[PDB]
Amino acid sequence: RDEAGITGTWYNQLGSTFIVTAGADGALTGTYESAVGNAESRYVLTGRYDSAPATDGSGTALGWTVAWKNNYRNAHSATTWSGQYVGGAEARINTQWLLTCGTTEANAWKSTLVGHDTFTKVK
Amino acid sequence: RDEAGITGTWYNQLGSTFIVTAGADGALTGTYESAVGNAESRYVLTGRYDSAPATDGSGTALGWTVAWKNNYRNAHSATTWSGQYVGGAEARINTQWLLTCGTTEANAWKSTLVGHDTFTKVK
Amino acid sequence: RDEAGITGTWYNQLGSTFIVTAGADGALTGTYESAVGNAESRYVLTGRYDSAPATDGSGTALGWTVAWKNNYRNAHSATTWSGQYVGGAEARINTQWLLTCGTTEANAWKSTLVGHDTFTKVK
Amino acid sequence: RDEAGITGTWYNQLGSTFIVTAGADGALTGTYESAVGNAESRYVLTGRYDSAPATDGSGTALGWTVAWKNNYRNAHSATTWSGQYVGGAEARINTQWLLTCGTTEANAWKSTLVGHDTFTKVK
Repeated sequence: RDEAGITGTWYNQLGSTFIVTAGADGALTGTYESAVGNAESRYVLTGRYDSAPATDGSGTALGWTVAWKNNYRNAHSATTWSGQYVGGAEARINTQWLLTCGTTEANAWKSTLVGHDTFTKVK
Repeated sequence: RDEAGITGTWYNQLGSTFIVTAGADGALTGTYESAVGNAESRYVLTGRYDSAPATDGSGTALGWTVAWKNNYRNAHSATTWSGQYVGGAEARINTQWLLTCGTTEANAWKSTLVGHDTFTKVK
Repeated sequence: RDEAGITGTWYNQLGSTFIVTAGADGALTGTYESAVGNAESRYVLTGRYDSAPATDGSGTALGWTVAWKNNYRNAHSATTWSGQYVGGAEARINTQWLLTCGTTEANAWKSTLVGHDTFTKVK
Repeated sequence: RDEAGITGTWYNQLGSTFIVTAGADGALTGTYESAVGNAESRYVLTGRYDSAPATDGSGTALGWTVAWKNNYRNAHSATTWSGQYVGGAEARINTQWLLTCGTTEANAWKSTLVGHDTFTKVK
């Protein structure tokens, strides 16, 4: 169980900062600050994680959401990251993500970006 | 603003049930019960949504996460749905989703499923 | 084996037309005309399919690519559809797709759209 | 135009080998050998690429498909990679991919894996 491992400040390859607390129950709460896109300052995030992972060297599944609205901007969009926490000398959170924009029904086909972020405790 | 529109009980094409409350602030809280997979009964969900969408007929971006652990099972996985709420006579939540399993670093390549769920207020 | 089942003219939910020949060997060749986006007229497509599927009622895996350049336009992008052919009274090709735009390394994070198309022999 | 840049032997982070020829017209033809999964030896691949990319430092969009059937195995599946070729001292092909298995209509929800491969000319 990785409540301790997860909780803290994480940085991705784009220079984004994800600050999270992991609850005993499975909760994830925090703030996200994106280095790119139509974003400034911190945005609320929430999510979930597996509080009793397999003990066989598997990763810890988890995910979280950011809606890109805060007191400064509203980018009419939401990203969800789905992935796994891997512990040990160089801990990582390896994710894939889906960003959906609010669109008209005619432009729905082009509503959703897909990418992959890797989070580390350093840089 | 679709706090009212979102809040409630939603059903997808697989026969799953998503029960959600949308907060004034952007919060989503609730429970998910999957008709398929390594799942039984209700699982906690949390997420976010755009509480002040565009007024130009665009959808309302949102997302949420379920970690597949509850008092009955632990499937060592998490799904995130990213999508948009569309209001009006036949309201829908149109999503794409990422399901990550906890895996060894050797099997990480096969950790993540992708699909699409459409939620309605009826069936 | 669905060489016969696949070959022909298919229409998706956006009103696009996919014309394909399936070879005995696994080849797919054809043309795609998109109802949406930065596209006009026909574009070359190529792909592959499983020429000896399982006989247990499973679908037939397949995929194909379109690069969005032809004599009329160049949208500096490529879509790949991955999915399965399901035969029988109402045959379908159920796909998920990835559209990558050519971008600068700074905008790479926003290079890739994800969606889902369902192809039928009618409409 | 990157006919020359693309053509050749490429290696990904899993230790897979992708051997490709790029045609003047936009064609990609070749063979793929996977380091992982239900695969052995070479499999046919085909695809497309943008033969006249933007000259503004953008990448070259492209994609390709492998159906996982050859003389040795049939894994009743197909992968499509969608991405972009980036040229220059350390050329890369940055991809995201969708792997669809042939499934029953009941298991269709779990038919499709998503991941990301980065290809280089060395290792």
